Amino acid sequence: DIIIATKNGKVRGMNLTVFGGTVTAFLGIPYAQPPLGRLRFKKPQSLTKWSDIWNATKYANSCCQNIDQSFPGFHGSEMWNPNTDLSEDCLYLNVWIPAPKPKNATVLIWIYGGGFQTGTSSLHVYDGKFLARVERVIVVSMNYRVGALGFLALPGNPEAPGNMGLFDQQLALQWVQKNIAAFGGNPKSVTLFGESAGAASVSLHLLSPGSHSLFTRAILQSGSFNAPWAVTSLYEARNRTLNLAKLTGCSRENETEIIKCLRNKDPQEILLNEAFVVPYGTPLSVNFGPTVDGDFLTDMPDILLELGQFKKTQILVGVNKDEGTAFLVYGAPGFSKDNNSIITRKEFQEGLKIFFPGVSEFGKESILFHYTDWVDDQRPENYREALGDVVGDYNFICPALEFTKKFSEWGNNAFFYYFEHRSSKLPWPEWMGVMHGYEIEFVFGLPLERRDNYTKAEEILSRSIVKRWANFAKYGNPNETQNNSTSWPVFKSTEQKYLTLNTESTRIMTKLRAQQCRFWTSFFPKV
Amino acid sequence: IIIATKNGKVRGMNLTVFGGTVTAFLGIPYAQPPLGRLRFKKPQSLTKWSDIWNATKYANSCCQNIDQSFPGFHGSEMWNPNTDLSEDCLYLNVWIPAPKPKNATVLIWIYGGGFQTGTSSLHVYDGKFLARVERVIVVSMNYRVGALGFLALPGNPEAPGNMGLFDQQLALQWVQKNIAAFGGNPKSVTLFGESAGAASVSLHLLSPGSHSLFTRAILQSGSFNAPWAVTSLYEARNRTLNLAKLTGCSRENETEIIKCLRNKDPQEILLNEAFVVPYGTPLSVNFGPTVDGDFLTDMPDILLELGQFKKTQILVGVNKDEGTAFLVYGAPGFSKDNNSIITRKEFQEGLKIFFPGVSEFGKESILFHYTDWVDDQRPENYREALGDVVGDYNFICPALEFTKKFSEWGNNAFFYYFEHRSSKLPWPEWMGVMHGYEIEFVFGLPLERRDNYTKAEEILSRSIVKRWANFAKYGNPNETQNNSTSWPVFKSTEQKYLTLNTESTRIMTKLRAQQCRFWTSFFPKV
Ligand SMILES: CC[N+](C)(CC)CCC[n+]1c(-c2ccccc2)c2cc(N)ccc2c2ccc(N)cc21
Ligand SMILES: CC[N+](C)(CC)CCC[n+]1c(-c2ccccc2)c2cc(N)ccc2c2ccc(N)cc21
Ligand SMILES: *[C@@H]1O[C@H](CO)[C@@H](O[C@@H]2O[C@H](CO)[C@@H](O)[C@H](O)[C@H]2NC(C)=O)[C@H](O)[C@H]1NC(C)=O
Ligand SMILES: *[C@@H]1O[C@H](CO)[C@@H](O[C@@H]2O[C@H](CO)[C@@H](O)[C@H](O)[C@H]2NC(C)=O)[C@H](O)[C@H]1NC(C)=O
Ligand SMILES: *[C@@H]1O[C@H](CO)[C@@H](O[C@@H]2O[C@H](CO)[C@@H](O)[C@H](O)[C@H]2NC(C)=O)[C@H](O)[C@H]1NC(C)=O
Ligand SMILES: *[C@@H]1O[C@H](CO)[C@@H](O[C@@H]2O[C@H](CO)[C@@H](O)[C@H](O)[C@H]2NC(C)=O)[C@H](O)[C@H]1NC(C)=O
Ligand SMILES: *[C@@H]1O[C@H](CO)[C@@H](O)[C@H](O)[C@H]1NC(C)=O
Ligand SMILES: *[C@@H]1O[C@H](CO)[C@@H](O)[C@H](O)[C@H]1NC(C)=O
Ligand SMILES: *[C@@H]1O[C@H](CO)[C@@H](O)[C@H](O)[C@H]1NC(C)=O
Ligand SMILES: *[C@@H]1O[C@H](CO)[C@@H](O)[C@H](O)[C@H]1NC(C)=O
Ligand SMILES: *[C@@H]1O[C@H](CO)[C@@H](O)[C@H](O)[C@H]1NC(C)=O
Ligand SMILES: *[C@@H]1O[C@H](CO)[C@@H](O)[C@H](O)[C@H]1NC(C)=O
Ligand SMILES: *[C@@H]1O[C@H](CO)[C@@H](O)[C@H](O)[C@H]1NC(C)=O
Ligand SMILES: *[C@@H]1O[C@H](CO)[C@@H](O)[C@H](O)[C@H]1NC(C)=O
Ligand SMILES: [Cl-]
Ligand SMILES: [Cl-]
Ligand SMILES: [Cl-]
Ligand SMILES: [Cl-]
Repeated sequence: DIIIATKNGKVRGMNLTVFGGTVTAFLGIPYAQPPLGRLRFKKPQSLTKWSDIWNATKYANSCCQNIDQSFPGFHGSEMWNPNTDLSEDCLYLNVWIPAPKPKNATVLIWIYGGGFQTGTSSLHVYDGKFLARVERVIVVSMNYRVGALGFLALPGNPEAPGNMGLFDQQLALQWVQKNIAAFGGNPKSVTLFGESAGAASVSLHLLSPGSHSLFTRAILQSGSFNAPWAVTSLYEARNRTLNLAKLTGCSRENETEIIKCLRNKDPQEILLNEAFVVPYGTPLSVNFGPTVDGDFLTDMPDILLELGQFKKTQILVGVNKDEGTAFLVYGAPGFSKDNNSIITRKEFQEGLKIFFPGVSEFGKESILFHYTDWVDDQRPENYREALGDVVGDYNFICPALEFTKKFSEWGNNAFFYYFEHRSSKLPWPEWMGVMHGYEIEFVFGLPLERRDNYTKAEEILSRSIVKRWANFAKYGNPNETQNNSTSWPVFKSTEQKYLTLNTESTRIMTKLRAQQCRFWTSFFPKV
Repeated sequence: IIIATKNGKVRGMNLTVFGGTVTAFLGIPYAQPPLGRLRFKKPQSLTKWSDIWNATKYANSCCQNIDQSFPGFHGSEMWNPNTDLSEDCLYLNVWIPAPKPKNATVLIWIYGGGFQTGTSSLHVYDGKFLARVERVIVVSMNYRVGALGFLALPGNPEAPGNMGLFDQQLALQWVQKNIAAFGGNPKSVTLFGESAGAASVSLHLLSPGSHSLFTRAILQSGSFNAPWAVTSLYEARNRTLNLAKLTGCSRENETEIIKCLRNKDPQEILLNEAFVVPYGTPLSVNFGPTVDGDFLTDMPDILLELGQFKKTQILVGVNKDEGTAFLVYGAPGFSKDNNSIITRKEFQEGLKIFFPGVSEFGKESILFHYTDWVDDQRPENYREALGDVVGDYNFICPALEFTKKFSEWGNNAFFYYFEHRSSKLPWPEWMGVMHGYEIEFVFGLPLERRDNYTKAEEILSRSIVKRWANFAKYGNPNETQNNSTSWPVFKSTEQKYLTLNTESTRIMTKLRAQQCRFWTSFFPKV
């Protein structure tokens, strides 16, 4: 029968017959205790033992979220929505093993995104039944406490220290370091890879000293800690704890007695509050995310990066072509799913204070002027393409580019990619192009299947990036093959080579958006 | 050779040039000397003279302050007057081809000097070559400049402002009533100036009074929409009162203020014009054009947009290093004897000297816009940046913006781009094609081979002479030859212009569109 003896107990999975083969999927193994009762809003502890054999054979609890229903019934909005009922006992992990059980297969651990408030491992696209078989590697998947339950930070106080959600991952990565050799995995060749908050969490694990021995390499897909939304300042994050307690009716006597009120009230009672906690919110506001807790993160991430106090390893970071367009349909004026969404001049201007509330009028006019240099004016699609690039470069494109530039300075091979392919089955309209988060379908090898109505060009592309994603994990270079493939050069600060991922042609280019990103580096900080 | 004018007879020289000869009349009076009572007032028309004027010598130059920054340097004193200074300076010079032509087209030169210096008597302004090779008539002028030519008390005819501009207008009116007897068509007259005549010719397109004195215009590195061209009537009246207390003359009425100012000797007025502006720029026009109500109905930018101007052909153009001539006159780190490599800080200090009143946030905006280098290693790059932020904002962008709005009313605008640096340029090489050195090639000085001008500088000067003259005659700059690029018109959409260099002249599109887009659409906010 199919059972593996953990250093922790016994768990069994299933047979998933894939592509005409088989994989071993142990899905929903706990790596910590149910964080309710006497232990929530705090870091997780190591789980003791179970005597009954654990049936780790169905998607465990998605951790509680504020479920997005701004457009009910639509696929693309309900696609990222958790596939499992919500609660606080949510600290499980999925792991798919290629069958037959391998010898020292390279391990990959996916960190889901969602802006440190949403997201869950149980989603259909975060799944590695493909990656496990096509390249014969082990794929691990985790669920961490998201929102105010894993990122409520009272600095120094153990009862709510901060970045507990990031500590869930550190414990989840510790489980794989303890007992994945029983599954057949190589605890020495372990690659992190995430997206939009996982890529941000992947980068934060390059900083945390407690994780310097728990993985080998990193892959950052449209995310990094130097993004303006990744880490919030300490005495602004500690504040949004006090206003939360002020919100739930808790008057202060000291700073410790208050936490016990935070615990008594209901789970969804407090997630109702993750929207009012920040008054000047914006569609890219992280109301409760990572911060400087002194234990997980010694200082602000930009300081440790500049001083070079991070894990010296090889990374694979890249962005998509139209990251910013996903955030315009959630509040920006004149932007809808069922339009073509043309805008005039100042709906871009007022489309700036929605994303830049605390910026001077000179700052917004500087943003407007720099993104107004038209190649063709009377082109009506100008201002909507401009606003998408404004949100895209400020939040994901440049933060990933300059991170690699600074990471490359310390002498480790880094590779950058630019995803320009729009999937045919993307349910959102065409004006949003290659949208944020819709490249992971290719990363997990979904087009590799013929029954999802994916065209042949996309599956050749999916098999291409799955091969290099896997090759980088085992070897350190995301090479395709030799004697028929386009070489992926290393990114370094002087030439800044990056690889394009599309169906037309995988090209080598230099200095991605160097003219645009210079604004957000050399001028906008001075505004 | 002797002739007769409408107010007497002049007696002119003869100039043996190019083997041929050309007749000159240097120092003809076109206005009564504005001395004593008549100073600060518009020029009064001249009277008959019983004598017969001998126009055989360059007349005196108007009272001005000498550029003594570099004593002994030919480059700084090339623009200093060669005649003795006096207020009796409203004279004009005419050059006429031999034999006397039938109806030769006339070209009137307006000298520059920031409305503070300059004269017709400079060697760079010698028209004896233009009249010989093209058989055209070139007429030079002398107009009052400085306080004695542009003192502005708006409304009061004792000092109404723009008298220097009226000195020009009276000199044009002299041409259309005398040049027919000289051998030229009065109704085919072309105006060409440089950097203050270019701004003056640009102003003659706006004044209804001068609509009848010329046919077409030629602007060289200057326009009325330049930021230094026209002073607002507010501050222009401060500079008048600032000049009063500097000369101990602050009194009740402006009748009494001009009385003492009219009684004080000229250099007591001249030596104090550097203090009328508290925030003095190397391009600070102490006393220039004003919105007086007589020459300019209102501010010039509103007349260009509304459309009450003389509709005709123009020929505008600038050079690629217009701004570097002003960097050695106050900008720190820049100097004439040194490769003027500056740091980033010396670039910011230079910005404060040329942009005193604008924001700090605005100074960082013009900084960041001009640091997208083609090559980051280039140490020269910060030096070249300051040279163009003051070249575009002052000369390049206003000139391009002038023809764009001028041509939009159905007129034929022709834009050039003088790229060649003269081999005889007495200033160092880091300044490139400097502001005001197109004039040597416009007047045809390199054609006399007794000077150290390369052959590549003659055929350039010889070219520029024909096109300038043909534009005066036929309305467009043709050059009669098969192998020479036909200069197309400048319009708002495609924006074609012709560069002028020694190797060959090619045409380009939308000169410095990226840089001026910052000065057109972003700088007026900061
Ligand atoms: C589009 C869904 N996603 C999970 C795809 C992988 C990416 C997360 C995007 N994403 C979403 C978001 C948008 C729509 C639906 C669900 C979540 C979001 C939603 C709210 N209220 C507040 C902040 C964010 C947010 C903040 C930072 C980053 N970096 C990404 C973010
Ligand atoms: C002398 C050379 N020039 C007449 C070219 C033919 C150009 C005049 C440049 N030029 C000069 C200047 C600079 C150095 C030496 C002499 C004059 C100048 C000097 C002072 N104090 C104040 C204003 C200006 C000025 C103002 C506006 C414009 N548009 C040009 C100007
Ligand atoms: C699979 O690979 C792992 C690691 O790649 C091997 O384990 C050890 O790897 C280290 C590298 O740091 C070597 O120094 C050791 O010599 C390796 N072990 C041995 C016994 O040689 C491992 O051997 C491979 N095979 C299995 C079954 O794990
Ligand atoms: C990509 O390049 C790596 C080298 O960086 C190749 O790695 C070698 O792979 C073979 C087995 O395929 C190993 O025996 C070698 O030890 C590897 N070399 C190393 C680790 O330096 C890799 O094969 C390349 N990818 C492909 C598809 O050929
Ligand atoms: C006309 O305006 C000028 C400036 O606009 C006045 O002169 C000076 O302005 C500077 C501006 O920084 C001040 O620092 C000085 O204090 C001003 N001068 C004096 C004497 O206070 C000028 O005063 C104005 N004209 C009149 C007649 O007052
Ligand atoms: C061409 O260059 C020569 C020097 O190489 C100049 O010669 C000088 O000319 C001046 C007249 O301006 C005389 O006073 C000097 O005595 C000459 N020097 C020598 C060494 O002969 C010549 O003048 C230049 N050409 C022109 C037209 O000025
Ligand atoms: C599961 O798959 C394995 C490998 O293909 C096979 O040997 C086994 O018979 C299958 N069924 C069970 C119940 O293990
Ligand atoms: C703290 O939160 C309160 C809530 O309104 C408010 O004073 C402000 O947003 C924060 N103050 C500081 C100093 O961060
Ligand atoms: C797009 O549809 C929205 C729906 O409310 C509307 O507000 C907007 O004006 C439309 N844009 C157009 C028609 O360009
Ligand atoms: C010189 O001027 C005289 C008039 O005095 C004229 O007759 C003659 O043609 C001119 N040119 C010469 C002599 O070459
Ligand atoms: C005026 O100059 C002319 C030039 O030949 C000559 O008659 C004489 O030098 C002057 N005439 C008188 C009357 O002084
Ligand atoms: C100006 O003031 C003086 C002061 O004595 C006076 O005599 C003169 O008549 C006044 N002029 C006018 C025009 O008001
Ligand atoms: C250039 O000359 C000026 C003249 O004072 C000087 O201040 C400046 O430092 C010089 N530049 C260099 C690099 O020496
Ligand atoms: C330039 O214009 C005139 C008048 O229209 C014409 O006679 C002459 O041939 C033209 N020159 C060229 C080169 O076309
Ligand atoms: Cl008035
Ligand atoms: Cl001015
Ligand atoms: Cl008064
Ligand atoms: Cl010849």
